[PDB]
Amino acid sequence: PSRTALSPGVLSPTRPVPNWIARPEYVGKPAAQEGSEPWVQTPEVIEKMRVAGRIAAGALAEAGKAVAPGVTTDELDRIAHEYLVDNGAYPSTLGYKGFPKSCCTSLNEVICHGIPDSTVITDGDIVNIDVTAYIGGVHGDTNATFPAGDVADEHRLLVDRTREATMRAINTVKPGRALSVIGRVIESYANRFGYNVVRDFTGHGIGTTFHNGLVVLHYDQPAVETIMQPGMTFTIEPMINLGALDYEIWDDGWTVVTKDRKWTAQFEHTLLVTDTGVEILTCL
Ligand SMILES: O=C(O)c1ccc(-c2ccccc2Cl)o1
Ligand SMILES: O=C(O)c1ccc(-c2ccccc2Cl)o1
Ligand SMILES: [Mn+2]
Ligand SMILES: [Mn+2]
Repeated sequence: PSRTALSPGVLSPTRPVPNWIARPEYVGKPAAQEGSEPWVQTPEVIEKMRVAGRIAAGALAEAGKAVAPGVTTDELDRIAHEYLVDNGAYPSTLGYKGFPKSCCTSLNEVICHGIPDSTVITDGDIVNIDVTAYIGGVHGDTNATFPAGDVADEHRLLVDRTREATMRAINTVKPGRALSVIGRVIESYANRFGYNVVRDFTGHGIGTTFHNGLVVLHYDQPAVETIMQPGMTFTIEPMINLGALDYEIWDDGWTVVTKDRKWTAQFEHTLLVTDTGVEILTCL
């Protein structure tokens, strides 16, 4: 057997960031200034996104190394937060639309936007950690689902196959191809196993802003005409459900859970379209 349905815990105090680490403009505001930015980035922007992406990838891998039964999701946030701040990066989620922590930690039936807190990870859990770094005036965004202890076969396979769906979609990225191929490839692969790809959350353009108005769907919709062009930067980040897509949001206003409490998994990279293919910006 795996654990029972989760419930919310208590948050630790807000974690401080030294003042010399520049804040994104939305910290201390209720909304963000984003959604109308260009989709192709300039070379200077891309070079700063490589640095933000590598720092985000390091924070994700250090917090993912700590996933084990007995560890709290708050402890993963401490690790991610400190890694970012020691690298002179601001954690982009902290204060984004009022989100209270430096990463999102989404176990088991939590689709996304789980809030690090007193929740204890236990054997059989799958733990998505999602971290974004703002440094050099740009963002870098990555997430991965990590197993805790011995995970049941149905949940292990969901994680491995989500990871594979994400990588197969990244390996389609090429100038001249339709953006819609990413969702065609993810949903065709998911559907081989009878999984359902979440539709109401998507990937996005990213650059000087977190969510720049470019939308990357992870389901099949070939009517989108957007073409991948050199210098475009965006995420591929499918959330894949064992059960139905219906979902609810907890009273905290953030945590998104499957209504049937069946488990879900997600992986994410920030990508650059190159002249030949793709470059993953969120690698170690
Ligand atoms: O794009 C992401 O990878 C992501 C993870 C969390 C969020 C997010 C979206 C909307 C409101 C707040 C938050 Cl933290 O966005
Ligand atoms: O373990 C690996 O080698 C592997 C393949 C894909 C990923 C991964 C890591 C971080 C975020 C996204 C993805 Cl797809 O990690
Ligand atoms: Mn993310
Ligand atoms: Mn993202």
